This record gives sequence, structure tokens and C-alpha cells, in this order.
Amino acid sequence: EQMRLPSADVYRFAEPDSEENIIFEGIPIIKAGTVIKLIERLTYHMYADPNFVRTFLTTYRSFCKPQELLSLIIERFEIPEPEPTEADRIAIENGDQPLSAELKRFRKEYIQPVQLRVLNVCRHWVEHHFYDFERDAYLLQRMEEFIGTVRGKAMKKWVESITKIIQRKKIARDNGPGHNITFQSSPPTVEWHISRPGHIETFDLLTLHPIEIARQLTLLESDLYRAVQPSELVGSVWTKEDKEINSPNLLKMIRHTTNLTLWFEKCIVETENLEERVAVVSRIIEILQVFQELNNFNGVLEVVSAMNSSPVYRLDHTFEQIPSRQKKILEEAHELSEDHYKKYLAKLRSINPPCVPFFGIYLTNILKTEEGNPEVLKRHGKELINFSKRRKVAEITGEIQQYQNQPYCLRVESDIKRFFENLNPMGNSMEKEFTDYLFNKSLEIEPRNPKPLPRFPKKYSYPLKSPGVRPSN
Ligand SMILES: Cc1c([C@@H](C)Nc2nc3c(c(=O)n2C2CC4(COC4)C2)CNCC3)cccc1C(F)(F)F
Repeated sequence: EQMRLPSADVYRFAEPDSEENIIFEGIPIIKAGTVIKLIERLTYHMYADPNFVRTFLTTYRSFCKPQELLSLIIERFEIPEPEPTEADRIAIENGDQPLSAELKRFRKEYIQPVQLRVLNVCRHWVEHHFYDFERDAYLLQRMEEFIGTVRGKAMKKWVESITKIIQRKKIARDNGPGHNITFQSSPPTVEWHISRPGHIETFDLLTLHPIEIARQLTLLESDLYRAVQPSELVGSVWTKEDKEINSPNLLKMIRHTTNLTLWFEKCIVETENLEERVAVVSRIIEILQVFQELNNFNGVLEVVSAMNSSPVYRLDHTFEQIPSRQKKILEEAHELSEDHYKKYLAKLRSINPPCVPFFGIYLTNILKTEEGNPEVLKRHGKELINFSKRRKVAEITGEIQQYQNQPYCLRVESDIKRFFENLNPMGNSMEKEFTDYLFNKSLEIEPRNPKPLPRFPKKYSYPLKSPGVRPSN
């Protein structure tokens, strides 16, 4: 009795499971499938599958376009009803209403179930991935068209649910971001050093207070971390040609990291006087120290990256003068990264909020997953989409997400914020050219051992003494 399901002449989502169309790894977990089998199982009539819905909608762009998805789920929804029996045909021939017994049960046990799973996909799509519709107005047109042409008593509650979500997201992106954290305790006083409040023209590494540099960079990096959406990381989309559209928050995070790291390097090697340069390196290790007190691991490893860089790491005469206890701070920070990040991961998972995780490790691990797993599995001459590959990426993005909920009890200083948002150490140079300049500047200020060490004039007119990293109170 196969003929209860609709035929392949009329419906593409009812062909049998085979080893040529679906591989699996309780609700079953799919390893690989054709897109039709993935859509079918996304909307399967016998059970709901919230883990697969979530993971599919996070990752589908690596195997299917949004417009193709919408077409496929609409096609999924439009199930053909079976032909009436000879007796039902006789009934309507006689002028009567037919009994319709199988038609009624097929509606109950197939059509309605599938259709409510399609509307659930729509709801999850608009609720958690509204960006696809912000990025494509015609996709939003199609969605609203499809949703307003869904008729029926059982469907209309969903149509409401979806329409109301679509209203909220349109209203929210019209309004923009707002202030949505009341401080749950009193934040500490903003710290100031040489630069006076408002006097932004004097803002620099040594002239702002090291505590406040570290706090304001932590607030900034916290917001950047929190703004990354999972799909920005799937498929390596931030390395592809449409990176600026598909990965905006991700690329903001990456470019911030690049600009802060290179700015630290620039501050160091452009201070040619040894003693001033020691005070600069020492101030950066103080900022590191405050990053670690805040559990901004992102900022700790940006300082580490700068201290391990080509231009900076070779500056033996500078590091000789750094106090032993600041050397120990810097050594411990480096040891976070050793052995595949062992101590980092242990500390991450044991602290209480708030923190900023190191973002670079997630990129590294996602790239390894992307490069170490095939896009397709071949079975019997057919290519199936490797869905396990996407699930493994989605699980890494879910680790990201678990820490995106950790606001700091720190007050924003708008001008210091803007100073760090507007860091541009490279200028109009390309990265490679800029880092070649940095390395050449390093060789100038501390030549390779056979050549002697010149002295260089001082460049800072204010005192080099730090105020330290203990706050007021
Ligand atoms: C501690 C320190 C650093 C840290 C960030 N780098 C560092 N530290 C350590 C290890 C290591 O391999 N590295 C560098 C060497 C590389 C490979 O080429 C760079 C990673 C190994 N285990 C013990 C700690 C940088 C500059 C000046 C110092 C200071 F002056 F304090 F000693």
C-alpha cells in the first residue's frame, strides 16, 4: 500500500529513502542528504525536529541559496491530494457529497503535519535569521506573499505568529539599537591620567589611563563579540567575495583585532628612544594585566600577538629592562596558548561572567573543520551534501553563542571608545607593506648584534611614569 504517499509525477518529497539519497549517523541524525531529502526531513510529518531546524537554518547557505530554500519549502507545502475512490467518484456523479475516507485521513496524517512544519521553519527563519530578508527585499516579498495566501483554521494562528515577528523585526531595524542595560551594581569611576576629559587630541597610549584603555577596549570587544551571528562563520563566507554582506560583524571583529595588534606594534617600534620604548612596552603589559583581571581573553592574546610579532619580539634591549614581574605576567599570558590552548580553555570554562573569549581560536577551528571535511559524500555515483560537516561547524558557533550574554559593569567613555574604534595604524598602506615597515623600523632602533646600538632622541614631553593599575578607592 505505497500509494498513500503522492507520486513522483506530482511531488518530489515522497520518494523512498535510499543509500543513494540519505545517510544517517530516538530522532535520527542525518549525516548527508540530497537537498530534497534534507528539506523533507526538515519538515518531516512523523516528529518535530528542533535541533535539525536550528542547525539547518544556521548552515543552509553553504549548500542552498535563500531564494532556492523558499522555493523548496513552498513546493514542500503544496502537497497533491489523492484522487477520490470509484465510490466517491460515483457519489459526486450522483450529485452527492463523497465519503472521502482516505482523503480525510491523508489530510490529517500527512498534509496538515507537513504544512505546520513548513510554517515552523518559516517562523524560525524570520525569528532567528531575519537578516536574510533584510539583505533581500524580494525574498521578504515572497515570504509575505506565501504567508498571506496560506488559508485555513489550523494555519491562521501560525500566519499570525509569523506576521507579528516580521512586524517586530521591521520595526526594530527601523528604530535601530538602543540602551538596554541598567547597571545592576555601581560601575567604577572612569580613570584619567595625563589626557584631560574631552581633550581627545591628546589621547594616546601613554596619556590615557591604562585601566581605562583596558576597560574601554573590553567594552568595545565585548560588543563586537556579541554582535557575531553564526551564519557569518559557516562555509568560510568571510573569506569569499560576498564577505562584506555575509560576514559584517565577523569582519568588524577581525579588523579590530588586526588594527589593535598593529597599533601596539606601531607604538613600540616608532618610539625609537630605548627608555621611552621600555615605558611603552611596560604600559602595554599593564593593559594586558587589566585585560586578565577583566577576563578579556581576547585582549590578552592581542597583546601576546603583538609581543610575539616579528618587529617586537626581537627587541632584546627593550625587554631586558622590563621588570621581572611584568615578564612573568607576559609569560603566563603566552602559556594560555600553549599545547593547543589547554590552559586558556580550562580557565574559560571555569570563570564566572563577564568575559570576552578569544575569538581567533574559533576561526582557526572552523577553518580546520571546513578544510578537513568534504563538501559532498559520494554514494553509488550520487553526491549528497555533507550535513555532518555543517553540524560540526554549527556546534562551534554554539560555543561562541554561550558567552554572548555577558555585559560588563563598566561605564562607556564615548570619546575613548571612538578613539579605539577609529584606530588606523596602517593608514592607506596595505598590511604586508605596513608590517615590512614595522620590521624595518625594528632593525633601525635595535640593529642586529654586530652593529652597535645608536641612541635616539626622546619624543614624549610628558612624564613616562605610569599611574599603575590599581583603581581609585
Ligand atoms: C614572555 C615574553 C613574550 C611571550 C609573549 N612569548 C613567549 N613566551 C613563552 C614562550 C614562547 O615561546 N614565547 C614566544 C617565543 C615565540 C616564538 O617566536 C616568538 C613565542 C614559551 N614558554 C614560556 C613563555 C614575548 C616577548 C617578550 C617576553 C618576555 F620579555 F617577557 F620574556
